[PDB]
Amino acid sequence: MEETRELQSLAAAVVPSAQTLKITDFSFSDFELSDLETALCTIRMFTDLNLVQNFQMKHEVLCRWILSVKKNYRKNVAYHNWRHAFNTAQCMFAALKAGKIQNKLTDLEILALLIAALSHDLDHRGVNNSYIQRSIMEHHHFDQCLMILNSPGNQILSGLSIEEYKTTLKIIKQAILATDLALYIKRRGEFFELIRKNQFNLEDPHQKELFLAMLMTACDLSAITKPWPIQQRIAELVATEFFDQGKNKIPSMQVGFIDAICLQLYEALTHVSEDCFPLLDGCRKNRQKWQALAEQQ
Ligand SMILES: CCCOc1ccc(S(=O)(=O)N2CCN(C)CC2)cc1-c1nc(CC)cc(=O)[nH]1
Ligand SMILES: [Mg+2]
Ligand SMILES: [Zn+2]
Repeated sequence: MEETRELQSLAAAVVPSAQTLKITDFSFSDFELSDLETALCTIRMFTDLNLVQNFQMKHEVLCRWILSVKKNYRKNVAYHNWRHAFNTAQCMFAALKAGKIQNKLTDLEILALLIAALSHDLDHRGVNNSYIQRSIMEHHHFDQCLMILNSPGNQILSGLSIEEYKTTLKIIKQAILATDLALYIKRRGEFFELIRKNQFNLEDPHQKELFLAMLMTACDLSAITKPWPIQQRIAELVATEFFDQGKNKIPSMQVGFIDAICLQLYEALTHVSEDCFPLLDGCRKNRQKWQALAEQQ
């Protein structure tokens, strides 16, 4: 099988440093990377967050798990595919390291966030696809996540005690549920209102959970923070999924997306951690770019 070959190659490969793979950079891009290379980057993410160590992950199991996750995204979907999931996780890794968020979280929270980031859009069929089995989409994504986590040879949480496991699974679930933008809109007010008054405190369980939710959305949307040539390309992908699947209004829509959803979030995040500023800076630069295009109609 192509996949048995794929596992062997992945399992046998040496994993380059985080620095070599550029995964610490907020401006990271995956366009030039093969599927195998994104798999290596993902291993390095688990490794340098001390997750392989602290939770006793077997190499071939983590490899198998990454390949299962990748396989359960749909290639024919223009934007919501493995590369979007991979990028979300990279942004999580970057925010944890470069953004210095790692120190504010527990190991179990970090484990959950990385798994959630990678898993949060599993089996997405594209924005214009919706079926009736009756945050519905997000429950399906989590279901896929759980299914892969319980599959033979893919159990990367096997090293956790049952108590750690249940705690981790619940964090993973809330984190994936949080990627529902309706949910983010409903909850962000509290977050912003809290930051506004310097009342925001991570030691409070309820606020911790709120922050994990906000962090998920920030990574999820982080293409909007990329260098202009990259953002332009990603916008092209989402435009294809939005309209093609299955006056140019796009620049105006992007400005509206940035204003309504993106700016305040990245603003809020930089307050929590000044080192996350490149996300806010990048988002502001893209607004300027899209706005100018919008002004030319
Ligand atoms: C680039 C072509 C247009 O893209 C958009 C148009 C409108 C809006 S929106 O804020 O008004 N709105 C629409 C209804 N919802 C689903 C919630 C959001 C968002 C985007 C957009 N989304 C993403 C994330 C998938 C990335 C991105 O770059 N742009
Ligand atoms: Mg989603
Ligand atoms: Zn997403």
